[PDB]
Amino acid sequence: AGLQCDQNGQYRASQKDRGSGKAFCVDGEGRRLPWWETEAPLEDSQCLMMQKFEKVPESKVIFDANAPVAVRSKVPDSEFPVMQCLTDCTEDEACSFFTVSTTEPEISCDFYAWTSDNVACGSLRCQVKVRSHGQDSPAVYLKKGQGSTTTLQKRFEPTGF
Repeated sequence: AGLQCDQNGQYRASQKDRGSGKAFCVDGEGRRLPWWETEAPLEDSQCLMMQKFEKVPESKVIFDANAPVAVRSKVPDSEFPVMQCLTDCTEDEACSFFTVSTTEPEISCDFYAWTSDNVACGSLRCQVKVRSHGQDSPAVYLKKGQGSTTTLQKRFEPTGF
């Protein structure tokens, strides 16, 4: 079905989707990314950062208008409210809760570094409870972590081993 297969037997992490002009950018498997970007330069580097996210959390209960915006809130002063704020937290650590405030007069990118907890837990009977940061038009995104994290005056490095 196309899917723009590069060299080296390797799958490209960006596809100019010719079905309607979209830009879908999955990695080398078949696990979809539920969003849209049509008529925009979404190459590999603009999605290799976008691959480094958990997309939509559990949208069950949003509640607790407390524990405020931890560091900053930059407005999107360009023609892309997501791709401008894409680098703006990933060229930093601790940008865990992240959303574009899509209210009507102005727009701004939200930044929660970290909170106290996001869970109240073979201990399999256990799942995450992240969304407790407001009820409005913005929809939160998650950094997905996995490299060079920091939280509550305690740095962390991927030492491996």
